[PDB]
Amino acid sequence: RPRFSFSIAAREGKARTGTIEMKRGVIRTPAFMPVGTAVKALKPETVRATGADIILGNTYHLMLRPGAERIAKLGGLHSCMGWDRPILTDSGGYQVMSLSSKQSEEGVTFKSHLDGSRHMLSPERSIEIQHLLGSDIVMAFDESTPYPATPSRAASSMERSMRWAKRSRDAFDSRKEQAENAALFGIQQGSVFENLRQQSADALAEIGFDGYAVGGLAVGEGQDEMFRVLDFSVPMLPDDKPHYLMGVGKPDDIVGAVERGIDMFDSVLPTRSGRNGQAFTWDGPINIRNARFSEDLKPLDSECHCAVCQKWSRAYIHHLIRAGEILGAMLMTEHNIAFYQQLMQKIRDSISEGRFSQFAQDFRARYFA
Amino acid sequence: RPRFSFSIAAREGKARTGTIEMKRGVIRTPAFMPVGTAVKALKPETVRATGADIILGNTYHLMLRPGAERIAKLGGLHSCMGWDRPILTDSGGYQVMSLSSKQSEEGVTFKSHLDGSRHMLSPERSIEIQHLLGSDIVMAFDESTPYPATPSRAASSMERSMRWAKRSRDAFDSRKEQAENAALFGIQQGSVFENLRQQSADALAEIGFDGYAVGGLAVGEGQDEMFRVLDFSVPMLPDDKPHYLMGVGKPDDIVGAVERGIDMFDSVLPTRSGRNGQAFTWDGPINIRNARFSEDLKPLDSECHCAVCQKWSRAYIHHLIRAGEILGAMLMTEHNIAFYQQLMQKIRDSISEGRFSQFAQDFRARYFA
Ligand SMILES: [Cl-]
Ligand SMILES: [Cl-]
Ligand SMILES: [Zn+2]
Ligand SMILES: [Zn+2]
Ligand SMILES: [Zn+2]
Ligand SMILES: [Zn+2]
Repeated sequence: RPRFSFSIAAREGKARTGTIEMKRGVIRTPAFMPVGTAVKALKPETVRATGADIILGNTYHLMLRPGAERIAKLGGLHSCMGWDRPILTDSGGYQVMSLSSKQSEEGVTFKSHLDGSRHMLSPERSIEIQHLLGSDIVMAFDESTPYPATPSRAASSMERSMRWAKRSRDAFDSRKEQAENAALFGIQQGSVFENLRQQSADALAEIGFDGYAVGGLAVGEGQDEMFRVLDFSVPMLPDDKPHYLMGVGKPDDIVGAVERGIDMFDSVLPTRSGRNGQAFTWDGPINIRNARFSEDLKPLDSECHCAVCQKWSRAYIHHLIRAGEILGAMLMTEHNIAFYQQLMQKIRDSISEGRFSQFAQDFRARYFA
Repeated sequence: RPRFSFSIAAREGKARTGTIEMKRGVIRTPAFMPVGTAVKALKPETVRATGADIILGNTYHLMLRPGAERIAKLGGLHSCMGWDRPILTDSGGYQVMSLSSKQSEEGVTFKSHLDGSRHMLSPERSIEIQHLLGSDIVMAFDESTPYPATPSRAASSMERSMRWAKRSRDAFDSRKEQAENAALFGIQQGSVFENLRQQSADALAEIGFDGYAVGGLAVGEGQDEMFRVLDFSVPMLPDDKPHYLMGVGKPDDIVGAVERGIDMFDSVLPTRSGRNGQAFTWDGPINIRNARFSEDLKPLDSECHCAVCQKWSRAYIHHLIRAGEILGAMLMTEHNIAFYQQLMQKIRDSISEGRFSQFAQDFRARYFA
């Protein structure tokens, strides 16, 4: 396979389906990428069985423990965790802002939320860390914008983000092994402001990336506003490269983003929700802890094809979750991730067959009944 | 298969190897029975893959939640948890003593360590609960003796235990479905006193059971004393029925019990140890959390055949355990249980080949090097 080749097989309105080929394998788009770090209750083989083509690794988590350099010594992340397919790594930027406890044009210095140890993160160091991890898709390091943001603050952060995007680009290109085997995604900023989004997009396309993420959404703006920003934002990005909506999200959010031209997704919802007792179903999410499931012999969802729905009842999982049993988290998570892959499969199939619009309508009618 | 048939294929000194046939399957003895309730981090298929022929279910845990009657309504325990092979259930007696917060000749009343709810447990009710669970091997309800115990207190508890053994026997026989499809084990008491152990054994054999457990050990007496009590105690039990040492134990303990004629074992060590970072190896247990394993690329054990040792390094598991990741507990537990099954297999093989004594010596030399 090549380093990176995105091919679009079918379109419907703004929606696209197709594939990304990478040395470690093929990714079907639109794609959901389970978070491979951050609950972590599945073996890689199990993650693959749900249908995942690629997983996401959190750079921030890994640079703290066991450490980027240690992971390289051990043979890199794929080898360490036993996942041999592509891995996309975030830049570490977001988590440094939210999970960590000083910013500059150079980058960011911070203390670990764990032992209070000090670290720097710059475009160059983030890119180097992702290299040491062995990541297949590398995210440019950027500066996040809080919602809500003033036009001035959004402009400045977006502008710094474009400068850092160029630094990320160059750092990645100067490392031969990384440039030849990995891909680099740029990230569009601009908050909710159309003009900033346009300048960001023009700047990113000028630099040139393998893929373009839409950053700054899913940060408390609401679905209406998110969709409104996607409406004008995605068409600004190059049409022939993948579009990646970071941190999204709920099933209905995913369906709408695809309708607006997004090809790639990640979210902690399926794994996080798993531990808290929330199972996704075609009839909407349920909380298995609810007393109404104590003697319910049906699977989590009536149509789901996952191994959990073939073998165990709501009644049993209700018990496992309420009793704090680890198996409970294992099964809720396997089912949730499987449900998400089945969602993406129905999206890809429906686009391929030119009936995605009808699928989106039928999906919502039932899901929100 | 029959209700219950214990057959001895080979002997070496006091050690025996052979099989128990039951309707739900065959059990190879000497046998280790993983605890299927109580960390609970494995799917049944995974437990079976480690080589387990039978698992143990904790009656006390299950009567509290989700409740014996609810389990029956749901289709019984095998169906609920997805394990279709034999299940042995304890009587609930021990846990009521230790985990719960009033005793009589009738039984015991107690309040749940959870919501402080009230419950009674008698020989009859314990037997009924195990029936409602659907258990294949049912333990008689008895009264535990604390270590250390006076001869008088040991005598009285043992005597009550024999009266309760007869009540357990009758309760079990009066339920047609249970008597025809399940087996009943009696439990020898007497503390460390030879004469009491003899009266207990005579009393149990007079009543008549499918198997005989040696109770009252592994309760703080030490290995020397335990072995000393097994020395005179096991030969008192009928030779043609299985001998079950409850709550044992460490690998070296198991090897010595078998040399003294025990056929069956259960212990929380492999599962409990798993969560705390202790892995069993042929060179002794290790604590994977230790800093010395942070960059150790070898499997948990160099010879182990389990899926964990085929796929993951100490270095990675060290990270999972230290980071509180659920996968860490899953892998340590799968390996520990697998190691225990490999131990029993080498015991059965060595007895079959008349070289168990040599195996016991070689095992200890290396394990305690
Ligand atoms: Cl990790
Ligand atoms: Cl359970
Ligand atoms: Zn981790
Ligand atoms: Zn499912
Ligand atoms: Zn339970
Ligand atoms: Zn192993």
